[PDB]
Order: sequence, then C-alpha cells, then structure tokens
Amino acid sequence: KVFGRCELAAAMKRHGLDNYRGYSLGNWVCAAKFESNFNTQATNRNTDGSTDYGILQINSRWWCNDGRTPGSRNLCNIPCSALLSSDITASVNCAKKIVSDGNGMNAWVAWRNRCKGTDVQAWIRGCRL
Ligand SMILES: [Cl-]
Ligand SMILES: [Cl-]
Ligand SMILES: [Cl-]
Repeated sequence: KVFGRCELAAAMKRHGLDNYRGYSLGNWVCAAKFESNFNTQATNRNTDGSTDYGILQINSRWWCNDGRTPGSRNLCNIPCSALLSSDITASVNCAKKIVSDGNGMNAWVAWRNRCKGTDVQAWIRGCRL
C-alpha cells in the first residue's frame, strides 16, 4: 500500500507514535517519506547483505528474520515479510523497540540526514488528527 501523508499520520497516531520517546508525529511521517516514499512494500539491499523492509526500512541484520542474513539477530521477533503489510502494526511495534535502543531516531539514516533539525511539523499540517 502506498499511504497518503495524512492517512499515514493518522495511522501512526492511532498506534501511539505521537511523542513516543519524545519524537513528535511529524518526525515519524518525515522518516517514512524519505525511507520508503510511504510504500509498505519497499525493500532495499545493503552492501553487507542485509535488507531493509517496509515503510520504515527496518534492517534484517538486527531486527527481523529474512532467512538470508547470516549471523543476524531478530530482535523484533518477526519475519521481515511482516513488515511489508498494508497494516503497519508490526512496523510500528518494531520501530518502538528500535527508538528505545539508545540512539533514538538516529537509527534511521534518512531521518538524521533529511528530517533532524528541520520543521517537521510541516509533515502533519492540514491533516485531521
Ligand atoms: Cl510534529
Ligand atoms: Cl535477522
Ligand atoms: Cl532520543
């Protein structure tokens, strides 16, 4: 599924991301836009052989099992294909564990390089929330 901007904002709010560990909703929408262009089916392979999955580009080296990343962990306890669902639940729940790990949203490279320190409230402007 390719979400609209406000549709995803609403979905993320309903799932408890607004101010989760102090990160306002617009941070999460901005991260999703630049990680996946709001497409739940997005995948990208990394140089190390791991792959990033779904709307928040969650990586198989640590967080999910794809059966092809040797030596990796599955800290979210989920197949990576669950992260590609039209239902963002699994992605959201795994993202909460990532953002709690110590480095906050700096785990998301696109967030660090394109969202951090910008006016992220712009991403939720006009939405009914
Ligand atoms: Cl915001
Ligand atoms: Cl893994
Ligand atoms: Cl933080």
